[PDB]
Amino acid sequence: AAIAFIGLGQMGSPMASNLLQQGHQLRVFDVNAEAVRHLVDKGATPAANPAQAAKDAEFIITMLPNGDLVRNVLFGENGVCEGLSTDALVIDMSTIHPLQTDKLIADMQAKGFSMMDVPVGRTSANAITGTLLLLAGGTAEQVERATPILMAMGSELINAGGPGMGIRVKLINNYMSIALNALSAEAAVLCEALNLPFDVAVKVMSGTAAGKGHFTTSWPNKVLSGDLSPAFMIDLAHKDLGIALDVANQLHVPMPLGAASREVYSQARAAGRGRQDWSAILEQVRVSAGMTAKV
Amino acid sequence: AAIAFIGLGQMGSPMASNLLQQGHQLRVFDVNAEAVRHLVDKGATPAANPAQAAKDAEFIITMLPNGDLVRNVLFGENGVCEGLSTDALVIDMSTIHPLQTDKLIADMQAKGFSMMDVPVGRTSANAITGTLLLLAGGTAEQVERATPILMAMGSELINAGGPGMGIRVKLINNYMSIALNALSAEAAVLCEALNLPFDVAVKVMSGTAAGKGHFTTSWPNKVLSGDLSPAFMIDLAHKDLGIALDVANQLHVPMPLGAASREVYSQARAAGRGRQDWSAILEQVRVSAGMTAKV
Amino acid sequence: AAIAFIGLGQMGSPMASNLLQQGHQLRVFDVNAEAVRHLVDKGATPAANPAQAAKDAEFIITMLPNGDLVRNVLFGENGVCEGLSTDALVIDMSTIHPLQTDKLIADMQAKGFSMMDVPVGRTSANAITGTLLLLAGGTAEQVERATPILMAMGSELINAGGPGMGIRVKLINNYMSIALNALSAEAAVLCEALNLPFDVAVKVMSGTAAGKGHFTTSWPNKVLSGDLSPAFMIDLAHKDLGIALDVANQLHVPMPLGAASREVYSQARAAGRGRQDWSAILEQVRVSAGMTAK
Amino acid sequence: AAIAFIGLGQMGSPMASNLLQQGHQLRVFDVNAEAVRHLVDKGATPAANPAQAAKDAEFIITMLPNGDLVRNVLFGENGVCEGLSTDALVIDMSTIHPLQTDKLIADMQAKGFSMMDVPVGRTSANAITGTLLLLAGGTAEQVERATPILMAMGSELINAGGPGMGIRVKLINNYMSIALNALSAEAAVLCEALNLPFDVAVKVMSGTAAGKGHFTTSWPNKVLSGDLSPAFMIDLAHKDLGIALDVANQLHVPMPLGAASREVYSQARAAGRGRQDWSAILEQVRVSAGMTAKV
Repeated sequence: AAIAFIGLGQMGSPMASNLLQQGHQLRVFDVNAEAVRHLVDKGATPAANPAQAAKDAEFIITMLPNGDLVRNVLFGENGVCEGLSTDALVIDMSTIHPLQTDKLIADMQAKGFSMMDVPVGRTSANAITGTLLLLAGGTAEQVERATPILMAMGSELINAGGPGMGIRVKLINNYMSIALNALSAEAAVLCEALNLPFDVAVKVMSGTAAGKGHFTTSWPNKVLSGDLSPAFMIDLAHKDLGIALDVANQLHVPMPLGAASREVYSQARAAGRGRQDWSAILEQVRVSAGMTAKV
Repeated sequence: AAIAFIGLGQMGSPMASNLLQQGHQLRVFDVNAEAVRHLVDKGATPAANPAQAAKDAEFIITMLPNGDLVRNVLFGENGVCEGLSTDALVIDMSTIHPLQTDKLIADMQAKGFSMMDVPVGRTSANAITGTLLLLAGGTAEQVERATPILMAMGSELINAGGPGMGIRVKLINNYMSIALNALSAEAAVLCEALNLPFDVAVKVMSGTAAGKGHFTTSWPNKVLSGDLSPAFMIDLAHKDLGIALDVANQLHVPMPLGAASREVYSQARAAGRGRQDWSAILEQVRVSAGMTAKV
Repeated sequence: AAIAFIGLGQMGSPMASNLLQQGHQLRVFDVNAEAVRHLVDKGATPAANPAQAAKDAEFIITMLPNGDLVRNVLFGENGVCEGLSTDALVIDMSTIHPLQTDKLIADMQAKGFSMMDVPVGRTSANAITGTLLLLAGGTAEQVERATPILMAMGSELINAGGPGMGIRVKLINNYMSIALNALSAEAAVLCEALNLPFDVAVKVMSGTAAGKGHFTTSWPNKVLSGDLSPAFMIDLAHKDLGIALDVANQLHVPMPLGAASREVYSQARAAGRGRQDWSAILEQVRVSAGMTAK
Repeated sequence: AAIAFIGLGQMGSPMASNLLQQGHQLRVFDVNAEAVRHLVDKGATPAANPAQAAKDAEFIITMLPNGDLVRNVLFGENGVCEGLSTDALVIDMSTIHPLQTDKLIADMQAKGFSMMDVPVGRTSANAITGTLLLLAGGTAEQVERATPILMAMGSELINAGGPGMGIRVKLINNYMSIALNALSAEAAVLCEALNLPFDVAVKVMSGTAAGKGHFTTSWPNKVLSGDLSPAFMIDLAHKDLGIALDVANQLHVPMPLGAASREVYSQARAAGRGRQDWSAILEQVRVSAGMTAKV
């Protein structure tokens, strides 16, 4: 197919490279002329701007650092919209604000253009080997049309379930992993301060929610089944957090996420949940967010 | 064997019950006379106080709510120490402050008595079926001697690798799981606010550090190998957290752990780590705790 | 003077109203037709868009909700720049991102136009009576030129000392007051949970840094003089926070700012500051922010 | 008067010294022999233990680091209670847990002894000059009886309004001042990172709640009068916090208290308070603590 590829960064370059290997004709653009030259050496045609990249393209892929740059490439001076056919499909593979993705898709549809969000999981090493995780937003029809192109860049495609759902699931995933890293560090540094070999902690945690997560362990048969009868009471969880923070403060291990988490359990106790299962923290956060209680 | 069991609460009662089933002779004590009566009906001998429970016992188990109650049962009026043989082994299976465990073990050794820490993972349902996770502190010799008794109450034993290491690994495990629950709730409620079905997010997160944890995914070949060359740069992780918090604040989903986590990544960027792998957050927290940089 | 006023919200409407009262000729624009009509009834000339508002104006005031809207009104379709004289002075009185203010001022200077930041302190009640606090950014020349106009809308002018310094001081002020409100609430609710009448706590706190602030009490003769010898050691402050959080957690009073503050003191103790004066927390935060130690 | 003084630390030594200057006869005790020697040189009589210090004393003052040490000095081996007259008055000037103060006062009353809590504000420099703030707990009768003694050590007495109210107001004061210091540092460092001279910020803040506090400015005529009609809406305050956090994160100034504060305003918005006065944050925190809404 005729493809325009805008954004030849650490992810974009290997993604574009895999499309060339699968026999697509690429017109490429990036602000960095050396990055363009590298794709031209692999068989891409250079374009002077996004509009020229888009001219006669069936698929327009953007892979850019943020939503302001995506908007500028699509709607700015010499933007994709100046070169775009109404039969073409724009695929934004960028990680940007989901409400910016919604507004770009709406603004494209107002001009008779089709756009879908397919951000990716895994890092540039996986981009090189075409083993990215494709988080495919867009309509079922758009995902079906894009899939042959997308499978050149990734090895696994997840149906995110609609326009803007790809960037939403990417954002939930990255929010959880990035925050989890800071909490993981607190546990590991407290472990070191207590002179406990980390491998012993990892062995224990690999067998509990500590290492496996709550989503598929503690939650399914309790809060997610509407059952808050306790396996492990909020009062006990709150007590154990207080012990961890007592130790951390005696050993000068700063634990901001632990300190914040205890005040969440304290709010749950103030709301009368002390004898509920620890999975009831999900319902407490829903109520704090103004949502209707499910249990 | 001849066993004393002190503490017949939601965990202790079924633990004591399993020891009776395996043919041990138990002398039991608790402040609740009905809890004692229930074990006496199953063939336990009652004790008037901990000293009487301990008399002629080879193994003395405590399962109590906190370190002050363990100290009072061991060292107080009619305490275990008044009835204890120097050949006997005290096993505290309580979840208490680890520096309190160390001081109890030291105070016992000063009187020529042997004591180890074997707190347990999993909840009272597992206590009933003898499927607790045994977190065995103590010397190699103590863990070897206690193992046949402990396997009556649990189905898996982890050798924590020394006196006080059992209570340490229990505290690290519970700190991590209890705080993780609060973070998991933030991610799940943001997911709901963005109209993304939870199961779709869990399917994606099950394949990344979000669902699998950093301990065995992102950390081993980076920070834990002394390599902070980036797979995923701190600058990008910090930017994505900012987007998550922007969305949460627009949708009034309070995310205190996320908000705290972004200020940790901000401090990492201030310390010059913006171009390092996200696993460098472990080193940042070590430095914040006054530890010497490893990388 | 000939003034354009863009933004007739809860602050903008009474500010524009005070300029009319002091005899200025105003050309007004807002997207809300009722807000424009209210100013027209007081003697303003309506303009169809920002460009037309700016035409023949000596001073162009913007009072808008955020920096994206200020940029759109200045640089967008029918924007101020299409009607602006190089002799005119643009005054943004909005509370927006300070780095956006810097970029707007620079973008205006690149087109030969003059722009200054004069955000305002105090509320719409003060906007009605012309008793706002004027937080005047801009060059000394711009502040001098604007002052006669600004004194129609405010009763007190602070010269913030340069382009972008007005929005900076407004942001520092509001950051501190808005966050302080959340901490004040934690202290007041813990007070109630301990069955202590609030008036007793306020009487005590009015005599200490609790009620008077650290900026002019504990800091000047210690950290701000480069003296970290202790009047009140970080170790003691950290211990007392632990007691407060123990009580709050027993009484189920959630104290997230207190919980966060103890982990800041914990980091100071990790950095070897436990025997330093509590004012050394400022130096700890500077180091955490990557600044050169004092 | 005949006074026993137990605790000759950085605060206790100068407090005892001022009682000597005002012509009282002191029996002093501390485990630190250098501190005792210094007071003996100023005319104090040394005592071997608290019981001997208390013998024939009308007033017994304790100034100790924590509630366990106060309990040990009053009720332990050779404790004050062994030397105490029922006509004497015990004054604990320590900063300890208020529920420990309550239990000490109750335990003393059970033995027919009278005890009040009079902790102090201001630092050791003020202790030297007798210019401490006296935070007088106790009954009206106890405060009246103690006042002549207390005015030797402090220049201002506040009647806290009952037994245990002195330690409560000391804890509220120190909680607020100690946490405020950390918030003050965030504002001052953000100021420096923006290249704004700090003196300009202090001049502005001295005229607003930023420098004067909310307790006597924004609160009295709004939330404390049951009026949540907005002078400054929660929505606007929340927006401005988001701008401050955006700037802090771009300039890598870590602002954990600011980050936490924005999630409190976010919870207020979730509870429907966005168009309420910012003083409604007090009501939000009361509701989060399980208290009945007032307004």
